[PDB]
Amino acid sequence: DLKLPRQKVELVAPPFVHAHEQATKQGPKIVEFKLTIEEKKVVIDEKGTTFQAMTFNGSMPGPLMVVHEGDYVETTLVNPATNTMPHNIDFHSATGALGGGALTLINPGEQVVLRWKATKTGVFVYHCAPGGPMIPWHVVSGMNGAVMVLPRDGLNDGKGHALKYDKVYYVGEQDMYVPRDEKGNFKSYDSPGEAFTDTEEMMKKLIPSHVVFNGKVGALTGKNALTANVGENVLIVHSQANRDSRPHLIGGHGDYVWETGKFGNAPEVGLETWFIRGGSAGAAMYKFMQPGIYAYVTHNLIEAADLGATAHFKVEGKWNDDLMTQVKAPAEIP
Amino acid sequence: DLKLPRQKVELVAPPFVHAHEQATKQGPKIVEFKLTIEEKKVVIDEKGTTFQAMTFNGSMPGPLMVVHEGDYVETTLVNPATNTMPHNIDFHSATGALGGGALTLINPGEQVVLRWKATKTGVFVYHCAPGGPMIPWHVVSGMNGAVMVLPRDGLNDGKGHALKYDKVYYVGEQDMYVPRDEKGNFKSYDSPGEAFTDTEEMMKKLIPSHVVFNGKVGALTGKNALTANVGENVLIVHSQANRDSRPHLIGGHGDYVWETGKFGNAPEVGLETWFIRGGSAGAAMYKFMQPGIYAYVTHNLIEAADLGATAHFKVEGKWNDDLMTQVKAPAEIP
Amino acid sequence: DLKLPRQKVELVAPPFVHAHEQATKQGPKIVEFKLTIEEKKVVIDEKGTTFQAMTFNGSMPGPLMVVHEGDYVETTLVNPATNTMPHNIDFHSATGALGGGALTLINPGEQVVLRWKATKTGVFVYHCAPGGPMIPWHVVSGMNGAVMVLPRDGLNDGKGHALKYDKVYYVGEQDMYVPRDEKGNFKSYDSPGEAFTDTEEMMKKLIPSHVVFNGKVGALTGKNALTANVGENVLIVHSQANRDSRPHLIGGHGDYVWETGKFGNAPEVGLETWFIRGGSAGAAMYKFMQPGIYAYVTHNLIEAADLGATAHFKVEGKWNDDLMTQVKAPAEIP
Ligand SMILES: OC[C@H]1O[C@](O)(CO)[C@@H](O)[C@@H]1O
Ligand SMILES: OC[C@H]1O[C@](O)(CO)[C@@H](O)[C@@H]1O
Ligand SMILES: OC[C@H]1O[C@](O)(CO)[C@@H](O)[C@@H]1O
Ligand SMILES: [Cu+2]
Ligand SMILES: [Cu+2]
Ligand SMILES: [Cu+2]
Ligand SMILES: [Cu+2]
Ligand SMILES: [Cu+2]
Ligand SMILES: [Cu+2]
Repeated sequence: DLKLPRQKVELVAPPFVHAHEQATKQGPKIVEFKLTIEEKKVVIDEKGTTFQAMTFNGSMPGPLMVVHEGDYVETTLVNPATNTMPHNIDFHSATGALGGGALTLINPGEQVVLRWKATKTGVFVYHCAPGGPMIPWHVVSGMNGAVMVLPRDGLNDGKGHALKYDKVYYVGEQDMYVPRDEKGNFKSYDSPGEAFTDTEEMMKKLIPSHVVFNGKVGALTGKNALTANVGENVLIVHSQANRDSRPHLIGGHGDYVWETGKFGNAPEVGLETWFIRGGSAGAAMYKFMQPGIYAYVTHNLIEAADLGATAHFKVEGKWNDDLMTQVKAPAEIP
Repeated sequence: DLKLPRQKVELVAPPFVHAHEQATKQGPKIVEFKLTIEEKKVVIDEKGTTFQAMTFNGSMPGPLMVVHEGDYVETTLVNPATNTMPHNIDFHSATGALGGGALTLINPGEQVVLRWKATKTGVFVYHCAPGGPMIPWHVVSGMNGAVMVLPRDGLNDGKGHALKYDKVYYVGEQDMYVPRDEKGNFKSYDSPGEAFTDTEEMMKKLIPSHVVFNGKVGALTGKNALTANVGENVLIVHSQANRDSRPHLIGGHGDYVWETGKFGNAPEVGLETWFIRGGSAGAAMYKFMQPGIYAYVTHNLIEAADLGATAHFKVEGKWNDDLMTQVKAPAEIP
Repeated sequence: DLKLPRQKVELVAPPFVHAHEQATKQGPKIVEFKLTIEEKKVVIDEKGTTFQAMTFNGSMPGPLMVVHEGDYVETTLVNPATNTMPHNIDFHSATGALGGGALTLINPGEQVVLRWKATKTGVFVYHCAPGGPMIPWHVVSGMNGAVMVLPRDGLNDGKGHALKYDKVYYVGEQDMYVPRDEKGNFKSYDSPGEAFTDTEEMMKKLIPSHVVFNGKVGALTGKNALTANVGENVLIVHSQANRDSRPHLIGGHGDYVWETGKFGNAPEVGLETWFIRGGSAGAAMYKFMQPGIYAYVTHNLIEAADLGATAHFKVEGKWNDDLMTQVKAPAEIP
């Protein structure tokens, strides 16, 4: 019945974001996405700890989907027969049927096609939610991502002025619960099912073993640091499907921040640290002013430095001595 | 000295809310409430775990009190001789004397009458606070509720438009700390006093055993699911007197949300998940658009699914295929 | 190159704040501060528990620095040879070089001079951040404080009206991690280095042993209670460099609150409880209306009453029976 043009999107793995328009002259379309579920054992830290992950499209987080207000988002969710568990998808951006979860439960070997109208603007979590205790377990195993629903006129500052980003990154934060043996080493498991009992026991104690960005300690560092140049306005979408976070750009700010993540609200300005409620996505824009290394963290510094939740930006450009300068280098106290 | 009309309220148990006006032509009144404290052993989960509760009016949470700005709230607090402990009441809505706590300490067999002027609008916690370590213990044993102070012109959107709810529910969330024995089973105690040492030891470790709505796992499900019809605007007041929460309506949104809970501030719009600071009440309005089951959770999904913090709505009406549709039911992958 | 007038500040220990102007006719200056690092063993509770602290200027928190928008803040950071560790300073108010940390690493026996331009208004954390796992450890050992960057026109309500405070207090909240021995007593250590292994093991479990204001249980009580008179507008700056908090003034309100702490945003009004994200400072103003004792807490009441996080105000003036009155003192139930 719905006679609108169809547009396919080629999703890309986080922290990158598929190409899209901010402000657009397009009217509503049916925007087509495919997500293929993958259960897989992965390495989550530099010590070689393994983890029974379950993912949309092979990544933690799942990829960012980007549409505009009033689009219809038509997702083909695929659960190949090489997986062991049923799965589904719930979009916090969608209205009805538990966000879609009640319409998308698929066994291994099945696929389903869900469409929802993007009536709410902002960034939103999506996640698997099979039912009952499986809900938290699938989410904390990695089955969560986000979708961005942009206004057709692009983003604004709440005072009539356009905010336009030069690039966007998606940082998905994952709380992980890896049990330890008697002597204190992390355990490894042969299947998600085998990991479940120990993993649920730990989950209910509410303390993660690892808190990571992009699926792994150090994922967004080194060759895979985020990048910018002085003068570029960067949008950083941050999601956390299960547990609170407090993002902070070390050496920078949130120039414009939607911590509750919803573009019908004006951004806050000039923040040091913002707050992502567990079960949500938020977004912050910053115009880089100084070159060099930045760390992007959750500002529980124990989780940042010790449990995995640090990304880097490497920023090119000219140092601004007006903004900051080392007046006297380290020297012996007189 | 205060020569204003008096109005009695018949309180009703949560999640229901006593009848009241939103916008009103009444001027200030003395609104009379009675709260009778009850210490009692209750069952908190479907396994039969027991808990030494202490309550206002027999319920967790205590009942919602509703008045208007500039009313005087006159509460008769009763501590029958069948209780074992002193108790008092502190209203976060009130000014002075530790919210009233310093004027309301009553031993078993006593009652006291406190009046406070409702000079601040919003939803607010009330709770017992005897002194010292008894403060957290009485609160986490159940001795907390909330009061709503409405503007005389009713609620507004911050842009000049009335928001009127068709019904209101009060969801009180309770963090509970039930110790376990050596073999791992929850303990039972003969009195609140007998429970105290083990319970305080656990409390100080900051991890609840249970996180429940309306006093029990599953309280707001089944016959006691919350209800609505498509087209109804529902206000959901959420309180948490001791510990943060992140409410979320699965399949819906917060159309208008006061997460800090205070009507002198405009609501935020179109939220997925909001945040109730421990020690506060907040409120969210949603106009239902789709029929069916919704879950209302804290979106730490471990606490929602595994520790008790899930309510349901059952919503009647016509399915809207424009907003969401199952384009293709589950089928074998081609 | 920077040819502006220089002004020295004499810092004062928290919770007091060095003298400053709110609205000012001064233009930009170079405002000079000195911070001298002190590692020291201190007592943190009334039981005599000790703690290996590391501090700016000898205090937890470090002292509040106050400047105006567009000032240049020139800090001489001194690490005397009587300390054991390298240290640095990162200002969340500053732009570049990890907030200054990348320009200020100093060994014992060294000092360094950093200048940054105060381009963002609000209250902000500063803290040590040497690198890697040392970052959280130095912060949770006490090496954090805050800086306030005021608009040159002073504070406003977002509706065109000046807010002027009669006094300001700085409450620095510290999460502390003191390990216990087998029999359950807190451990004591001979040096910060000796404390590190046990302390890091505990840190990674994310549960503090103590949560204190001004460095110690009960620091802001008794002779050192905070004070006010009825009619005085008091600004309370609250910081937490590592972990969330939920401030609340028991018996009062936050009349005007910047919980994210940044003066480019309007305050919220009439709050019961607000939220300080770990890694940030926020601020609340209240005009006292009633005399007597108030408690200022984090409203996780377990942390407030049992882990250390309670301050008092003692307020002088006349009781207002219109706002609150004890209609009937405790009496036998009829
Ligand atoms: O940026 C979004 C905000 O901007 C406005 O459209 C103009 O102030 C508001 O109505 C909205 O909340
Ligand atoms: O809804 C409450 C809000 O609405 C207004 O009255 C009009 O914008 C504001 O002054 C207030 O903060
Ligand atoms: O108080 C700060 C706020 O006040 C205003 O200047 C006037 O409403 C806003 O532009 C700013 O966000
Ligand atoms: Cu799944
Ligand atoms: Cu969800
Ligand atoms: Cu009590
Ligand atoms: Cu309280
Ligand atoms: Cu240091
Ligand atoms: Cu920092």
